[PDB]
Amino acid sequence: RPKPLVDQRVSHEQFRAALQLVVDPGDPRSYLDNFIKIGEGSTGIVCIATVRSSGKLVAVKKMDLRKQQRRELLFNEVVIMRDYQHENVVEMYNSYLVGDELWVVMEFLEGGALTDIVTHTRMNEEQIAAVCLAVLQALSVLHAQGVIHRDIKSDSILLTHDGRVKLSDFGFCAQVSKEVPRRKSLVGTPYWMAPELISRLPYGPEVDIWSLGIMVIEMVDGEPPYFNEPPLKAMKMIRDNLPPRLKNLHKVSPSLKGFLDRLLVRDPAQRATAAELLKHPFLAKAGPPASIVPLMRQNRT
Ligand SMILES: Nc1ncnc2c1ncn2[C@@H]1O[C@H](COP(=O)(O)OP(=O)(O)NP(=O)(O)O)[C@@H](O)[C@H]1O
Repeated sequence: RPKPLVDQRVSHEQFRAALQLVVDPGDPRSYLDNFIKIGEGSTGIVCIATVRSSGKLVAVKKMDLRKQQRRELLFNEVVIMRDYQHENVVEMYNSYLVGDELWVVMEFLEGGALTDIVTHTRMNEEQIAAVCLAVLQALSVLHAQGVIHRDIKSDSILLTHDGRVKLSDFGFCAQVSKEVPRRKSLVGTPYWMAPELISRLPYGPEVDIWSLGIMVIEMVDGEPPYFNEPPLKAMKMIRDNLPPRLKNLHKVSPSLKGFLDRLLVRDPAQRATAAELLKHPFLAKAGPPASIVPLMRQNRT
């Protein structure tokens, strides 16, 4: 799997001191048991744990401070989830600092990543629409406050046991305001990266819309475009070539096709916004959380 990409006393100790003030005080082990690793990411490992009193399950993301790509991005993990409590957003209960590590205590998502489902089986339009709705609902709220996710991919999308979709992995979030027009840093996963971002030109919230476009290709075709190619020239191909098309538009309804045509636009000014796309006819096909349950590993094949 391709890993997410981003382009000392005073340095460390000051940064630690900063995070100390941001997070909740104390240590989570005073009420949590059985820290067992689930999977490693880019920022660090995610592991499971139990509430000692109730017996209920939580997740704990552990991120090392001195083992970061770009330290200052760790603030996102705390803040984004703190502020934007939304139906389609992973809940954060608490954040703590332990030694050289940040420990964010968030909700455990049973269904796992959307990556797992995209590669193994391949969903129908009803289910694909259900996902896109859930992501766009979340992304509209973030874009409303001028917050770019910067890392939209199947890996970022997680599920509950009852098939509800939530967005996660906010470690690459950007801020844009009245005085800050666009960002300009090379951030995200290589394949899901927008064309203007790969050319290092100033980019806005639109790079998420494109990223979702690529994530649509994922659900339909199993892979993002050029996934077989090495990331280096795969990014150059996105920068040079026309917008990637689907395998064959034969079984694809014109509803979905016209939807994706708004997502994968080269010129970001013409590219549709999260607000618009919420009213696109394709999202009317979106099935209930129940219709996603069959896709999950436990009930698959
Ligand atoms: N609360 C959760 N419950 C279950 N699985 C999770 C949870 N959070 C993350 N995961 C999965 O654990 C895997 C490893 O962590 P990952 O999300 O890759 O970290 P990461 O890449 O550092 N995120 P980012 O903040 O974007 O850098 C991911 O692929 C997720 O699918």
